[PDB]
Amino acid sequence: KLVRLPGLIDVHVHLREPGGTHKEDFASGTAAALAGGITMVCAMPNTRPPIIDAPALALAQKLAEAGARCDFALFLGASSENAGTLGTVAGSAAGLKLYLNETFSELRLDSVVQWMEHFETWPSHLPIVAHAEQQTVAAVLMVAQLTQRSVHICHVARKEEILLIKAAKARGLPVTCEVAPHHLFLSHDDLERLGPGKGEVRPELGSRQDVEALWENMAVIDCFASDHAPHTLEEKCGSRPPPGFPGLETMLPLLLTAVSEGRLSLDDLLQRLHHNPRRIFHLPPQEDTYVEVDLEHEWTIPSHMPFSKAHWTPFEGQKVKGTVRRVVLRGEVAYIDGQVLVPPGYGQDVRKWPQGAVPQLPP
Amino acid sequence: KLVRLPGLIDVHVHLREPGGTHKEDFASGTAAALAGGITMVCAMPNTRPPIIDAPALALAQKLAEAGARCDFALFLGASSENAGTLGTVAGSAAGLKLYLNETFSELRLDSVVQWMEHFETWPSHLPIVAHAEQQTVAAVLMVAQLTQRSVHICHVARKEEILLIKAAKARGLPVTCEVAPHHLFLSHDDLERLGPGKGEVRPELGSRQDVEALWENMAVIDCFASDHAPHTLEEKCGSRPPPGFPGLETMLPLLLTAVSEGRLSLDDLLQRLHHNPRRIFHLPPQEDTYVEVDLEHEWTIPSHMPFSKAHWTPFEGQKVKGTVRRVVLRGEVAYIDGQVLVPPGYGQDVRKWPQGAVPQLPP
Ligand SMILES: O=C(O)c1[nH]c(=O)[nH]c(=O)c1F
Ligand SMILES: O=C(O)c1[nH]c(=O)[nH]c(=O)c1F
Ligand SMILES: [Zn+2]
Ligand SMILES: [Zn+2]
Ligand SMILES: [Zn+2]
Ligand SMILES: [Zn+2]
Ligand SMILES: [Zn+2]
Ligand SMILES: [Zn+2]
Repeated sequence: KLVRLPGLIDVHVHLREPGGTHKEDFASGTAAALAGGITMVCAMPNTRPPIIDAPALALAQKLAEAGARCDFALFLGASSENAGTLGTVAGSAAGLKLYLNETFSELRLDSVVQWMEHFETWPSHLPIVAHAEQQTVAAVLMVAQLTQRSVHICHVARKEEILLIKAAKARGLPVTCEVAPHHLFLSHDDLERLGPGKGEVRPELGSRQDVEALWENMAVIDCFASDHAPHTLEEKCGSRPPPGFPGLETMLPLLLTAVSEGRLSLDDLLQRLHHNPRRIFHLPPQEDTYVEVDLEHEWTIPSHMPFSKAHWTPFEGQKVKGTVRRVVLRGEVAYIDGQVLVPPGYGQDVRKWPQGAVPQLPP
Repeated sequence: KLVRLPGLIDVHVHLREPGGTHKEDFASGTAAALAGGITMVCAMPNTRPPIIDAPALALAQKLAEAGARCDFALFLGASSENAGTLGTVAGSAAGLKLYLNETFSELRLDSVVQWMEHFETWPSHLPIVAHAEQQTVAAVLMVAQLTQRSVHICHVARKEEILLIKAAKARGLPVTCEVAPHHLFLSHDDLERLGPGKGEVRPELGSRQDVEALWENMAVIDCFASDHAPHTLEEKCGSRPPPGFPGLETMLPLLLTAVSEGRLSLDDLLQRLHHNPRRIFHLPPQEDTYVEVDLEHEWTIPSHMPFSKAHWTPFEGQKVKGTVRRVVLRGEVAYIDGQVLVPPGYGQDVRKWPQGAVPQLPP
């Protein structure tokens, strides 16, 4: 017996196009998404060129429309020059992304005052998400309060961070957050196996106590999102390993295994991969869209999953229970048992759908 | 004609006793204070051993009572073990000091949750001050709001920081701050002259734009405080230079020069070296205490000032106008024209005076 799930949403993926297409592109990354039971993705802006102005967004929209196999929305990225310049295109994006820790020069913000300027100028009804680690979580929460609006914290990875967010929620502050599978299923204990290159990710892998704390505070976690961050094995194993793990094809099987073990319920999972992403990012429903999974099938994660161009996975060797058998997207069979059956270009920009615009008060 | 000033207060000094007495001790540091027109100092807890428990505070109190030539209060320091343990001695301290950036292991806090624990456990009516740079200012402000209390930010050194504090004040948040003379009178432009060892300080010297921003936002600055942080020249010029400048003997002459140039008023100076320190730290008046200064005398800062054991100064070569001529402390001549005339042990712990206890609601 298969279980029918709604179309799942991953609000944090790096699809590398334009400019890093040896690592992934829209066509390969969305194939990976479909194989992982994901029917809608939100793509991050740290491409080359980065999506930090209207022309770069226009290019990205066309590349995505031509290459995506599932539906999508594209983030804009905050820079040190673009506050106050994104108003005309803001509503067409998934949201605004702030890189508040390590990143490349084009997306670096040198001062908290620049964070404030973005919070003040970005339209108040549209999402803002932040890469914010450790004390940076508290700092960006302060900026959000000074500017009287909400913020969403990406990939919470530490006991310190989830407890801070928990305290903020207890005070009624408008903050939401997401957690990535590697911060729930890997830890320092895995670094010996992974090695120093493969093991590089930001936020870094946590201690057993960090992992435990995330599970214990599941009530505080609004969304799961992969932070799919593909790089090739050559890059990961080289002299300057870039941070990041591929994760679209492994996320749902890992979480289904946890459901099967009673670590969280099926509903807990669907709140975090469907309902909460929809409501935080104002993402529209997908008509005639669903995922069929087999919860009984036991398998071992191989050295690489079929679709991502990363061609490696840090979860190699983990035993899982649960598999995606079929995906239907807008009334077409998109995936069955290892075969993707919708072409590049089948996917659409959900922000262009009437039901995908974020509601706002008139001027 | 001399101008009579009230007894000035420096709320941020490192007097190095116990454990670093080759750099300074209570007797030498308070001699330096008196020579700088300061009659009351608040001493930081990063001594060896650090002042992080009741026994260390008891030792420090006796060393200060025996060695101090001016009056004083002693900070307690926050550690990763002492939250919830300082209640019985808290009221006897100047306040609680949090080192939120670089420091030695005993005072290191590894998580924002530890900051929260201190804000929750330290008595709500007593001062908390923080070494908090750049985004750490925003982070500690968030913790203060979550716990519904005030915080004082030490040595604000950057445009970024003073503008964040300005924004917080505009929102009615209970935050105050201090600025050190080196962040008003030195900048990157001075690093060539100082060299990489002498130039080491935390917070680091700022750009011309940082310095300009502090002056332009003088209204945001509640206090001046030296961050007197003495180290010997051997240490500063060695292979592992410790951060810090001596500053007690140079602070007032630098600021008097600025007053003479119309950069701030005499009142602006006295708010920041007398009234605001009193009211933020609940420090008592000193009876029969005053400082006489000569505002006309032009001199050049030498390679070392007479009293601090640091025996060097980063202000060497600067031209100043204004000199301390006489200090009277509690009815005794304490300093005249280069001679200290009160012995070690003349100074008293102001928190033991009836008028020096911080008022609180009964239990
Ligand atoms: O794009 C990436 O590879 C990347 N990888 C990471 O591990 N963290 C990031 O914040 C990121 F932007
Ligand atoms: O004690 C010191 O020397 C010291 N020196 C600095 O330059 N900054 C500090 O925060 C500090 F504690
Ligand atoms: Zn990130
Ligand atoms: Zn995210
Ligand atoms: Zn990411
Ligand atoms: Zn400091
Ligand atoms: Zn201070
Ligand atoms: Zn200090």
